Order: sequence, then C-alpha cells, then structure tokens
Amino acid sequence: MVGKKVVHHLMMSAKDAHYTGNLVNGARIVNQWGDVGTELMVYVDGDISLFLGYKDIEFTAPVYVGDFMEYHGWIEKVGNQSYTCKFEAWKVAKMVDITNPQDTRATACEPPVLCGTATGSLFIAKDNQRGPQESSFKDAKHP
Amino acid sequence: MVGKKVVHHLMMSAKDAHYTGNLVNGARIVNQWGDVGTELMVYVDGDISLFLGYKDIEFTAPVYVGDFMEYHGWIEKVGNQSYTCKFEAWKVAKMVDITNPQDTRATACEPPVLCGTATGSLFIAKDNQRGPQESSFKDAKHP
Amino acid sequence: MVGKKVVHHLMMSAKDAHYTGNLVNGARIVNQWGDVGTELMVYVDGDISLFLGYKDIEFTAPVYVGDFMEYHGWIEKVGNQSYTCKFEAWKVAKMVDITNPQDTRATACEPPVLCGTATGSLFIAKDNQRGPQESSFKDAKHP
Amino acid sequence: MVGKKVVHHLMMSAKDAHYTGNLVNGARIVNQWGDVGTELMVYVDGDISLFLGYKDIEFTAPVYVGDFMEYHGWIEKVGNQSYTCKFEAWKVAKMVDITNPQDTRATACEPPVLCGTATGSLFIAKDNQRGPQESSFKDAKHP
Amino acid sequence: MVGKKVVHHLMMSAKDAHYTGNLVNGARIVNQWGDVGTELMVYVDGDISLFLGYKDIEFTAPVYVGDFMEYHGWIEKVGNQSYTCKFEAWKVAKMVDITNPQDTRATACEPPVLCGTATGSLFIAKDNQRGPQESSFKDAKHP
Amino acid sequence: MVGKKVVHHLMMSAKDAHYTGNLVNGARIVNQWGDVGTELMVYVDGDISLFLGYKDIEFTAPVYVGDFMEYHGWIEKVGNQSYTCKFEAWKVAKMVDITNPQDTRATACEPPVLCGTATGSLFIAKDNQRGPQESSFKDAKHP
Ligand SMILES: [Zn+2]
Ligand SMILES: [Zn+2]
Ligand SMILES: [Zn+2]
Ligand SMILES: [Zn+2]
Ligand SMILES: [Zn+2]
Ligand SMILES: [Zn+2]
Repeated sequence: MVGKKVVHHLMMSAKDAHYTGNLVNGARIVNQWGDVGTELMVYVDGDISLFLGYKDIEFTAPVYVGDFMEYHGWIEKVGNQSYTCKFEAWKVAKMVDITNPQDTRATACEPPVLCGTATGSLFIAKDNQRGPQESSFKDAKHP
Repeated sequence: MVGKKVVHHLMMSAKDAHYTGNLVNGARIVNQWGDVGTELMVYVDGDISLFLGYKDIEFTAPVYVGDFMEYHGWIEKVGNQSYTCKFEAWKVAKMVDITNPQDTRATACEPPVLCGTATGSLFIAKDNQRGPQESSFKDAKHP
Repeated sequence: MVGKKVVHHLMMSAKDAHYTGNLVNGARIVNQWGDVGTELMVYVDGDISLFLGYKDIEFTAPVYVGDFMEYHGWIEKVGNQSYTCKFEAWKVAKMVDITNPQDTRATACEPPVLCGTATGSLFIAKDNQRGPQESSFKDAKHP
Repeated sequence: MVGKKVVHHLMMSAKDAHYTGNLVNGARIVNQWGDVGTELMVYVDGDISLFLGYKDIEFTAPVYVGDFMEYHGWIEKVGNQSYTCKFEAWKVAKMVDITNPQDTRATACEPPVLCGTATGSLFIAKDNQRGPQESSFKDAKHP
Repeated sequence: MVGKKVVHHLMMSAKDAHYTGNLVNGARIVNQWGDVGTELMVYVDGDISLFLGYKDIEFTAPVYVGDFMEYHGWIEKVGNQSYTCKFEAWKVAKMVDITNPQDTRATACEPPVLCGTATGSLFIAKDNQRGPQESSFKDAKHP
Repeated sequence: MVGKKVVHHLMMSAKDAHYTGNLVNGARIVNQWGDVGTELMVYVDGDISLFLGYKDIEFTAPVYVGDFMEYHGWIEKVGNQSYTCKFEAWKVAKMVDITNPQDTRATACEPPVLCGTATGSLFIAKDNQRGPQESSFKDAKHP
C-alpha cells in the first residue's frame, strides 16, 4: 500500500434504487469507486486525474435501499503516469425485510458483508503531477 | 457519548451544486446528517427512526463541487423514546481554484475545515425499539 | 414581518422518497426552506446570500410520495448583515393509502397539516447588499 | 374556470440545468405542469389521473439556473372522463448575470415574465371518479 | 423527411418513477424528445437550438419502471429559422408484473407499443446557423 | 454473437456532469452498460438478471456535457447460468467548445469516437430462466 486507505461511507436511499424490488445497480458501486480513486489521486499528486479502466470488477452480494455501505480504496503501485488501485465495497447495516415497505426494522452487518472488489487504474499526465498533498502520501515515489 | 461515532464520507460532485458558482447548499449537509442519525438509530434500537428536529444548526464554511466531506454524528443521550445526537461536517479535500473550470488541481485540507455543527433529536416509538444491534451500543441504557 | 411572505408549492414525487415505505426525509423540507430564504434575500437586498444556520427546526408530521406541500417563509428582522427568518411547511393534498401502490385515490388536506417549523438566519456581506428589489420590501430598513 | 387556480412555485437550482450555459430545458416546465394538473385532478375528482396530451405548448422565454418560477394551472372544462386544463409558467426572480458564475447579484421580475403556456387534458376513468375533494371545486359538474 | 431519423433508446429505472405505483410521468417522454430535437438541430445546422413549442402531444400508453423505451424524431420541414419536427415514443420491453416488486420476470414488446406522438418546433437564429454537420443532412435546404 | 446487438442512445445533459469542467465520470458509461446488459438478459431468458462483474473496462476518450452517446452490447456466450457480454461506448455528437458556456455550436462525430469497451457477465438462476423472449434470440442455446 502507498499512503492510507480511503474509506467512503454513506446510505443507499430510495433514490439509489435502480431496478424493481428496491434493488440498487452494481454501477452505483463503480460510481463510488470513481470518487474514492479521485480522492487518492488528489492526495498522491494533487490532481483529480482521469480514470483509465478496471480489471476484475466482481459484484458479490446484492445491495438494496436502506443498506449502509462502505467503499474502500488504496494505491497499490505508483507508475510514471498511471496509478494502480484496489477497491472494495462492504455492507455495514441493512433493513430486516425489504419486501415489506412498512417494516422499519433494521440491523447491523457485523461482520460486514463483502459486496464488491475491483482493480482500477487512474492517470495523471506528467505535467499535471504536483507531488503529495496529504501527509500519509509523503513517501510516494515514482519508478 | 453512547456507542461509537458514525462517520459518513463522500465527494461533492457537480450534481451536488445548488446555487450558481458551483456552490453546494447547506441543506446538503442536513441531508447527510439525517442519514448519519438513521445509522445511529439502527445501531442503538434496531429501527430507522423518525427525525424530530434540530437545534443550533450552524453552517461555518462554504462547500463547493469537488470538496470531499465527512459527516460525523454520535448519540449524546438516550431518552425513553427520543435520542439526542450531535453532528459535525468537515472538509478534507477540495479543488484549488473553483473559479477556473478547466483547472484540475486539488489538494487536501490538513487540518480539516469545519463546515457545520448541529444538535438533533430522533424518535423511535417504544413498541418499535428492539435493543442494540451493533456491539459498541451494547450498554445503551434508557432512563 | 418585513416584506411579503414567500410561498413555495410543489409535489413530492417518487423521486423525493428517501427511506423505505415511500417516506420523504425531513431534510427535503430544509432544502426547500433554503430556496425560500434565498428568494427573500433576493427581494430584500439583491443577492442570493449565504445561509448561516437554524434554530428550533421541528418536524411535526411525516411526508410521503404524492403529498402536495407548501413552504412559507418571511423575514422577521433585518440586521446589519444577518437576516432572521421564520419558516413553515404545510401539507395540502395526499394519497389516501400510501401502503397500496396501485391505489390512485388522493384527497385534499383542508385544513392543511403542519409538517414543520423553523427559525433561520441568512447573511449578505455589507458590500454585496443592493437594497430592495421587490416592491413589498421597499421599506426594509437596517438598524 | 372550474374551481381555483393552482400555483406551484419553486427555484431552478443548478440541478435543473440541462444544456450548457446554465440553461434549463423546456421540458422542465412540462414536468411541473404535469404535477399542477395532478393537483387539479385530486381536487376535482379525488384521483391522481392520467395525463392524455397537450395542445399549443409555447415556450416564450429562456429559463436559467437561479430563476424563481411559478406554474399556474386551472380547469377550463369538466368532461365525462376528460378534463381540459390551461397552464402558464412565469419567472418572478433571476440572477443578474448568468454568464459570471461568481456574480451573486439577483433581482425580481416585476412584472413577471411569461415563459410558457399550454392547453392539456387529463383523464379519470368513470369508475375512479370520487367527486370534489377541495371546497372550491364543490360545484364541479359533468355534462 | 429531411435527413435521417434520430432514435434514442434507454431504460426506465426506479429513478424515472414519478407517481405512486412505479408509474413514469408523461413529461419524461417530453424530456427525451427535447434531446432528440437537439440532436436533429446539431445535425441540420450545427447549433443546439432553442425549443419553441409543441402541437398535438398525445400520450397513448402508460410507462412504468423497467420499461425499455425508444424515442424517434425527424425533421419534417426546414424553415428560415424554425424547424418542424415529428416525434414518437415506443415501448420495446417491460416487466411482466409491476405490481409484484419481487417478480424479476420481463419480456419484449414485439411488436413495440406506441406510447406517444408529437409535433414540435425548434429555432436557430439565422446568425447561429452553420449548415449541415452530418452527411445525411447535406441536402438540407431552406426556403 | 448470440441474438442482436442492443444499442442505447441518449444525450449527456448538465445533470450528467460529475467533475468540474463539465466532465462526465466513466461510471456513467458503466451505468448504461448495466441497462444494456439487462435488456439482453430480458431477451435471451426473460429475467432482468443480476450483474456478476466485468473484465477489461477501458475508458478511451473523455465525455462532456452535450455529448451524444451510444452504448452497444451483445451476448458473446450463453453459459448454463452466466452470460458473457461485450460492450462499447461511442460519441456521435458534441459541443464545439465546452470551455465557453455561452457557445451553442455543436457538431457530429463522423466517424464516431470510441469512448469505452468492456467484457461483462450477467447471471440468471436456472429456475428463473424462461427461454428467449425476442425473435432474434430464438436460437439461443445453452451448453
Ligand atoms: Zn508524484
Ligand atoms: Zn433501547
Ligand atoms: Zn438593505
Ligand atoms: Zn366528478
Ligand atoms: Zn441551414
Ligand atoms: Zn435459456
């Protein structure tokens, strides 16, 4: 790991439903990993970066309205202009019975439930790199 | 404090702009504190709860597109059916120059910048309380 | 009251649901009061202003998809740079049975149902104040 | 006119921009007229109705982020199952200079600026009509 | 027809619901026809244009979450500054039973189901017309 | 290829901006490929399916507000419960100068510009497969 792990955390609201049955789409996780990756790039080189692509996105558990979700990312390798990052998505709380809209019961997921993993790469053109911006990234070094 | 502090963390995207000039509205913070409060209520008594009101919301710094934000909340007092909570909002990263849309430079806020505080109260009817759901809340006790 | 009361009015659509059960979050009301406050500031001094904070937000009735809502605000006191405003939220129509998604019946709320109240304050820096912009605000005077 | 005029009122936020240059699309007005029409149908016959179509939508002035807008509608004719309604859209306040994102100046539109008109028709199947729900509609009568 | 028919195609997600019962509003179709019209104007004269109005919008079948929809438009007449266009909306796939949120069954609409038609007009000021931009529009000629 | 290619087509509006500078996030493409994949699954086996993951997402050109985009997908292999699909994203029109918000000029991309590719897999549990629903998929066969 280069630098600290970045952790986003938020709730799936009714606005996050995508399919019928209060089911959130897997792309919602990818949206959040894009923002996690951006934060990592701000810290390592002071630019919001451009997202190049992914490998091995795996969606491992369904996500519903009322789930509380965490999205973890970290830099695995600092390249010359490209940065290889790893990502995870975890469910930390949920409604007890999504099928009953009037049921207000909810609980924690302890341990948390793995909902996705991915490897991604981000790019900052050499002329736009500004060096580390956040103290945990100070010994980021390039090849 | 009763139980653990809950920390939401996410990015302000262009979708979070509300006013002209890429300025986010203060209500965006209140939206997030509602979800923080919900998470606390899930953990303390197993219900999503109803939000009763606030006191002393203070908005202390402007928030823009490209800001990375954290939203902290915790339970201060467990009542019979009402729960008094404290909330904070903190900026952890930002664009360098929001006034130049083509400027991709961004940096950390170290130390983080205080953007808001509030006291709020949430309600779970007695019949809907289920006891603690998350281990850090196990010694929640009522009057 | 200084100037006229501003009244926003609109419908809660399915897009306004936040929690399960077609329940709208209280923060939706705060979002609308921010826009009511902005309109008041445009009229009193010709600037969109910055929202400083609230006191005594109280949420008094639940709001659902298909509710028609009014949001009232007015200036109580013109300060030097700060303006104290009062806000209310009222339900004027609703679905008869939110628990049956196929039920299309709806009715008025006559009398209207109080859903929230608040006191808030908004700020316009002295250099940005332009004087009244709307005829009902012409005798706005500062201390 | 049958019954009272319904008036929606709200702000165009940055979220309402559609085209480049902070320009709102004309369809945003049609969205709001759909909700105005729904409210009229709730009042005249107690059902949210189905929107059948329009004639003569005319868009008469551009709408931008930061405009405050009113949307008026009323019933012109109560049919057997169809209801002919008239609609208008009016601008009541606006930013002074949309082309300068840092300019916070705004003013009223006094008199208000006409932004659109339309004639539309809505439908409630005979079996779903429940009679008037709001006192101003009490003498709604059908052919 | 002047030039080619433009065809938009997409899915109604849960985010497109507007009324209760997973029902999409007719204005969603008008939103899409605005974007179809824009594309036609880009191709015929190189400007995003301004939408002037409609005649004869007819909404002919309800649209729900999980419907796959196509939106067709074409130029019927090139005027001096105004362009008369025709529009259609077609349903190509749908959920089998919208009333059961846990039912994941879906099917095609073969033949496709007509959901709307309209005639609209768009405007490009003479000074902003740039001539055809897309090869199928090369023989666009004005009066 | 098994069955026909599915083509989604739509516009990036101001609502699709994500980063500063009117830049759309790469996750917007992944959102659309999820809906393309869903449509393919409806046609091949009559269920909306669950998205399993991706390989080799590559983002190849930036996307901005005012771009018109096409999203292509097709089934490469029908498995027992998993379906391997290929996806592409293409830009077909764009604003001439995104950096000038008042510039309304736009043009076609002829030839269209490649913005992304991916391989993905979708899942329908055996008990939920219903056979082909759309005539071009009639000779879908499983191992
Ligand atoms: Zn570096
Ligand atoms: Zn308890
Ligand atoms: Zn003044
Ligand atoms: Zn009647
Ligand atoms: Zn021409
Ligand atoms: Zn099959």
